[PDB]
Amino acid sequence: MSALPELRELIASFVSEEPPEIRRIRTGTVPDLPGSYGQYFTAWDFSNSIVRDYAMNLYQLTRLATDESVSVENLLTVFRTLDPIYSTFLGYNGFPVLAEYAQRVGQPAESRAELLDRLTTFTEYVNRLTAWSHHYFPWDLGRYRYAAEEVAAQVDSLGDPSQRIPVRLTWQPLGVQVDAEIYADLNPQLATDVLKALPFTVLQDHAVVSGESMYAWAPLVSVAPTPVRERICDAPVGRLRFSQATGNKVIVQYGPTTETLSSPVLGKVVDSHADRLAEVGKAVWESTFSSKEPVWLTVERL
Amino acid sequence: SALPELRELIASFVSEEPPEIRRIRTGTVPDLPGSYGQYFTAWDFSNSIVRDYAMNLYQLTRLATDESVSVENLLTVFRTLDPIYSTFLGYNGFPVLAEYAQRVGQPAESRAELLDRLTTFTEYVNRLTAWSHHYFPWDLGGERYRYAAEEVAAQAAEASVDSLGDPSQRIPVRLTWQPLGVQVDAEIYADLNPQLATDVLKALPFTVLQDHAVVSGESMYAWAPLVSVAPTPVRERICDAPVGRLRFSQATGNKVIVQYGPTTETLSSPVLGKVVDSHADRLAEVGKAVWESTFSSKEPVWLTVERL
Ligand SMILES: O=C(O)CC[C@]1(C(=O)O)N[C@H](C(=O)O)Cc2c1[nH]c1ccccc21
Ligand SMILES: O=C(O)CC[C@]1(C(=O)O)N[C@H](C(=O)O)Cc2c1[nH]c1ccccc21
Repeated sequence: MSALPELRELIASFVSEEPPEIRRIRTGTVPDLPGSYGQYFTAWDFSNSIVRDYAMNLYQLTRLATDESVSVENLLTVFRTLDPIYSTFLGYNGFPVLAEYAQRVGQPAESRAELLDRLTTFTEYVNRLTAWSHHYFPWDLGRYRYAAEEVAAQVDSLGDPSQRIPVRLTWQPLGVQVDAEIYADLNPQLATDVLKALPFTVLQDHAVVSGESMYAWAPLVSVAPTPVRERICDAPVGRLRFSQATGNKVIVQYGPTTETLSSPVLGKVVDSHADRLAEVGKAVWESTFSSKEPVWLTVERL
Repeated sequence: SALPELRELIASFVSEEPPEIRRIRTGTVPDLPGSYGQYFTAWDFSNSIVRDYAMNLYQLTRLATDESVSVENLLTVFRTLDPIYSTFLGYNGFPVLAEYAQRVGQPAESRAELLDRLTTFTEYVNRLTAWSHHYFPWDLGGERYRYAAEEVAAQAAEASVDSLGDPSQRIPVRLTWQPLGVQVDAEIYADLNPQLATDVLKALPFTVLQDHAVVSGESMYAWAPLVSVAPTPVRERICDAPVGRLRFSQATGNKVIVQYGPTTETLSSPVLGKVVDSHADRLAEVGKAVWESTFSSKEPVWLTVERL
């Protein structure tokens, strides 16, 4: 079964609908009135920030539940030490249900597998809350721009053809359809958990720091190894990336990116459909920055 | 010390701005992080992640005090949590932080070796977190997003540790704010949270930068030069806290916190002491200048806490 069933009913609802907490924060209707001197953007910066970093903490704690080197109780000690300062603040800043369930994950787990299910459901709960928070934060406010002269100055063969799994990526209301190959031999365990989620329809958002890249919070939590990773900057156009640590997102790189980090490789959009990604990216950039007009991503198998 | 070079950098950065913070707020970070030629999105990530990496670093420092967890187990949780935090900060304006983050997790022989690394790194990140909080642009929301004044009055309308203990054990101190030129005297409650008060008093005297609370309300915190794993048996709800209250939040940056007005936060924080009632009326002026200092002015206000 599932250790926290009420979360699962919420997780499925939140891939479709805006979470109530994301609205009350973006509408400034949080009960305790967070935010100094009659404003709520300072509370908004924290509410968006913590929930992303809290989610990343939860995943690395969930990763250690797979580890038998660290005992079950010592892991609870590590959780009960790290969780309260994150959960108590977020409950004050329009995440009360999230605060309540963090205490249940800390409650003594008879089996390590139970604790793994508590962390797995909760990490998915926070990461969907994080997904909408990345969308509705007012990134358009940043007056602070690079000089035009500064911006102006700036694995597919490896593998087996039989393991290439055909998938389609469809973005609406734009209507752009592209097909892609999922490499199931490079990261076999990772791809198996992403394939199981297909078909999934999730919201599409743009990278605020990474460059010309888009991601979407897919409905899975993968503790699977990542043997084949690729530098984000070294990636080709049409690259399908899956970043488990940043929220189990499905990442598409439709242009040159600045970030130096190494991210796991899921697959690549066919080169003939690579030209279509550039039109979607601009719309996804505007939706995250300015419009807040939802662009939904549908990934399906062929 | 395990990292003596960093202790020179911690002492240097108390007075002066770190080089990493300046290049982020001026948009001179090397790889030009951001999307479509703007460095505010990277700024929002740099400031926030270093804040949450610092809080994670302290709880790892507090994890070393517990002997139920082995060092190999403790190193493993640092080897699992840190990489996603260290590597990005190295990309987003904190390259040296990633250098010492790798050195903290190297196989340690003793608990004191790991605790000294975590204690030094945490304070180094807590000063970097301090300067990122002062210069960050919080005025952007005041122009666009504001609570209504009438709904504020209603939220206050709908809403003793000072009595506890021996008044003889309290230790007087002095907080001096420059360039405002305002002095108040305060008593530190050594009975309630003794090990904490000892750990703070040993740092006296110190002169540090003073900033405001962006979310908590009418409160101002100053990053003091210590990392305290001391027990906190007496804590108080920040919304219930009185005016002139001195608090020390070991988890949110080891800061000296002065409440000079209404605060809405429900979290409980250890009680350091209280400004004497005769000198409480001087706090209203300082916080108004401290608000503008962090909210708008970005003009340094300094705090010198000394023993009397
Ligand atoms: O893989 C890529 O190119 C994107 C990498 C990334 C992601 O969420 O996956 N981008 C996000 C952004 O700045 O917009 C933030 C972010 C990413 N890793 C991170 C690792 C640590 C902290 C933050 C991030
Ligand atoms: O203790 C106080 O007076 C206020 C409490 C607090 C602090 O400890 O600094 N305020 C800061 C703010 O919101 O601006 C940030 C902050 C505090 N707790 C926190 C817990 C989790 C995350 C952030 C914070």
